[PDB]
Amino acid sequence: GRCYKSKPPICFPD
Repeated sequence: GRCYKSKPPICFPD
């Protein structure tokens, strides 16, 4: 559920 609004947007399935 960890999503970072960046480029590229890094999202961990947590």
